[PDB]
Amino acid sequence: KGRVCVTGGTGFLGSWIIKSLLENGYSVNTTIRADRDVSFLTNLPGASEKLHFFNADLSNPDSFAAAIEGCVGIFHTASPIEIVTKRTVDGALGILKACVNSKTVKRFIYTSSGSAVSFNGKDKDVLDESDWSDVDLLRSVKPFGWNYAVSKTLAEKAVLEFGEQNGIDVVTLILPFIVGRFVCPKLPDSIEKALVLVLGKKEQIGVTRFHMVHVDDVARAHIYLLENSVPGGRYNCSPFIVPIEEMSQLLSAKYPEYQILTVDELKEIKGARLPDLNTKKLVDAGFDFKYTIEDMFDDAIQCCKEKGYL
Repeated sequence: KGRVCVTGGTGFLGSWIIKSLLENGYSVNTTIRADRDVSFLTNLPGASEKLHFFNADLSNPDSFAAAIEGCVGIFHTASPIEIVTKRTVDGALGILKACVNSKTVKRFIYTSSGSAVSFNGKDKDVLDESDWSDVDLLRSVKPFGWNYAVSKTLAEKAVLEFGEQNGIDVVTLILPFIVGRFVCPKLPDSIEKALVLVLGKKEQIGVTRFHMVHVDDVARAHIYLLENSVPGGRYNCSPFIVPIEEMSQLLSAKYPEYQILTVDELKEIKGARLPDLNTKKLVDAGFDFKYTIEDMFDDAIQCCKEKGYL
């Protein structure tokens, strides 16, 4: 169905997207972050004939020339981590600049984050694509995770602006906690946090209401937006909003083998109640989510058990 260039190939999301692309008939070009061993990628079905690796540096557009040559799509899932701002903007724009005047790329999809919309200074429990985090507020108030939030906010804004000024069909996906099975060598942070009730202790509880999405639905959304000419722009991809209390009820019933804090034990639990990132825009565009909240937790749990994290 064509060749797609995926950055951050060895990362949790990037590697899953490569797996998905290969399963769906696409060929894949990928750039990765140095740490050695990409066996978990080269062993993926179809990789020995359709997966190709390329050296590149996020800040040098020309270093991406070969990697995007002949590609129908570019999925930019990688990030670098006045000087910090430069590294952030340069890393987000590097491969996008390389895409200028491409004779084949039909869609450039940038991976964003809920951190780019959740720190807006207002107490709104439901957000949409018009909402943005306040960088000035983040830098002055400095809430937990402000550095990452500033990075994501500035990067997404730069991508949208550059795309508009250079006629590139850009789509950005605002992603919440991404959870599911994984093929990468380390336990993804988002999964470790999402499984706090079965993997961690009460002392590790921070977030008490999670916006979430199944990793395979994220891969499916990328392919959908690449194949369907719906409007470019921002799209929340966050079908679930899960209070930790509901999380407890679900996990306690489905996994009685684990010692899980009960709703009663969670009473008056203090923490961050994240906003629901309304995903109506993406659904209105025709995309259909395939997985349920139960599927998401089960895939993550079974994968963790298989790999020794549970």
